[PDB]
Amino acid sequence: MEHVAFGSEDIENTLAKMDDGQLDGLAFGAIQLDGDGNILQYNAAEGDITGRDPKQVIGKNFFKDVAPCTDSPEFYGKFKEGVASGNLNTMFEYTFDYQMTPTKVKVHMKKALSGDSYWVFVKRV
Repeated sequence: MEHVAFGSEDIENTLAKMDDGQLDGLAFGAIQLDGDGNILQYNAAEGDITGRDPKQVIGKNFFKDVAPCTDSPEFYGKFKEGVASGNLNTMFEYTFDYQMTPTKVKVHMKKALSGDSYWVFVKRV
């Protein structure tokens, strides 16, 4: 298990060093997303939380294909402002309900160190 805390101010430097099986060590959900919303990385914890198979969802689009309930102004809309402005750090609660038992989570979107990448982190509430 890799010792990083959900919500750490410097999270993005830390994860920068982390490869896929290292990201599978985290204590929480972790998705890395391009500027358009396509899934580049996806850890086991998010698999555990949502039912999804990590390796299959890489390549698909989070908002269009994977998770339509986040296609809304309260979530996607947040993401799209971020990417456009070139900065995103926000935290909120939300309920994922698509093709699953509804699960309330805490959600943290934050811009990765790397060029045009963006992090989506998640844990149960």
